[PDB]
Amino acid sequence: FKFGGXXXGG
Repeated sequence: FKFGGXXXGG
């Protein structure tokens, strides 16, 4: 996952 302030793990 990814959003405007980061993420990871898909």
